[PDB]
Amino acid sequence: PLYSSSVPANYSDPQFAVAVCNNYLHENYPTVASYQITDEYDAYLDMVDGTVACLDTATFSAPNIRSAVPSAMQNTLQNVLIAATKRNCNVTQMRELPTLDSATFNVECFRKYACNDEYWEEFARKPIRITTEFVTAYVARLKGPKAAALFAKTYNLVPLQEVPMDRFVMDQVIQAAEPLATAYLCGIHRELVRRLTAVLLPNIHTLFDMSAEDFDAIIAEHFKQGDPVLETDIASFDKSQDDAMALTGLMILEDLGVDQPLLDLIECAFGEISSTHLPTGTRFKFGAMMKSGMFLTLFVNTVLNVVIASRVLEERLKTSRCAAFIGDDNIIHGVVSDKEMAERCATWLNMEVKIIDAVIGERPPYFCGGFILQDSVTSTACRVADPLKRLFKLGKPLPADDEQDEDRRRALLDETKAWFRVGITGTLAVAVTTRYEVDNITPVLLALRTFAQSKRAFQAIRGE
Ligand SMILES: [Mg+2]
Repeated sequence: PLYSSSVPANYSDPQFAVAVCNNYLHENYPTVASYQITDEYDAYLDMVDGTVACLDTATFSAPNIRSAVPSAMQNTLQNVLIAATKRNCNVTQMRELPTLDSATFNVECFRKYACNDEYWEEFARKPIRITTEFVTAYVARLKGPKAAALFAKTYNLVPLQEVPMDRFVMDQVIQAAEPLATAYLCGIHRELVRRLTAVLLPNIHTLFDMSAEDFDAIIAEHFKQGDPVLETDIASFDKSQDDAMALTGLMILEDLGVDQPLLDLIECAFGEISSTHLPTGTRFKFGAMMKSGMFLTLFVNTVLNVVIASRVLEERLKTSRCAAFIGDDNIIHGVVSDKEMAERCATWLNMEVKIIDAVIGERPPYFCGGFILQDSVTSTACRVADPLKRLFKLGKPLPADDEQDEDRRRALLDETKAWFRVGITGTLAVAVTTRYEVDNITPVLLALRTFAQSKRAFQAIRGE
């Protein structure tokens, strides 16, 4: 090997190197984004036990749906912003027209089979704008009612008036108004959840604001013994290899009121935390700007989940008694796959999305790391967390944290209460054996309940 002479050069101060690295990642967002963003997402999802339990905002959107399946998030928001730049510029159609035709057809299927047409005109003439009242109530929910008074008087906020954009973005960049920007983008997610709920048909449910019991009420009413349940597994399908998926989410976001001034605010805010790469610290800071992007990513992922179901199922989704969506997980009641349905899923995404047929009682439907089982005493269907996935998750080595250990124990205590319902334990062990081809899980249910009983017993999981 013949190498040319290597002569390196450096800056006079390490702080100049820190700023250069942060400025580079800031200047090249959203073209590239560090995988530490999605890695911080995964660390937060795994900590709070799944997507539905990842609701800890000041104002959201009785425990939540807790899943032990490890998270593998992808920066869907970054790809949406990339599609916004390729659309604002690049008027030259470099075969982005077939991407445009595909995304247009996706929005067509989404509207035809999953939506009403009542609110599209209102959202077009009234884009999403966050008012002074929300951002003041947002800070009041965190730092007290008085700190919200200083919040409004510091940034000169007028009551019952939309927060002017010139207060936190100019020349863009967040101009030292970090708590105002974070407050604004928390209201965008709240309005996006409210507006999506308004357009979706009543038989189509998104699990943003839904407790475990409130979701069980929907399951108990619509899911009976012998009822077929369809499932579209999209977890293995990467959205980045479809520019139409990112363009589809962008169009639906725009259809909901995310106009160009809003996208510029979103791209500017999330290009700023990409400039918080260095210094790293010892652990993820788990900030509110990080959470806002996770929820926006989760929102777009959930919408694209409904889109995929709308195009594949067509009228079968519209006539379904009950269809639930959150993240990439979904169940659709009373639909059995056919040849024309499996073909549409094949010629569209190849063999990247599968169709799973399940029945209440014999082939247990799976949803958010849990089984849809029917109680053998009340004959009412419900969702029961996967005990095998919980056992796998409990093997993760963790540093000592007495507060988080109590949260993990109380979360396991709640899961064991559902496992030992006298009408659940039998059919649960049948479901685990049916799904995983393993031996009877009941002795593990016994052992897991031992750990959850007391704080002293939970210590045996970590040991000494
Ligand atoms: Mg549109």
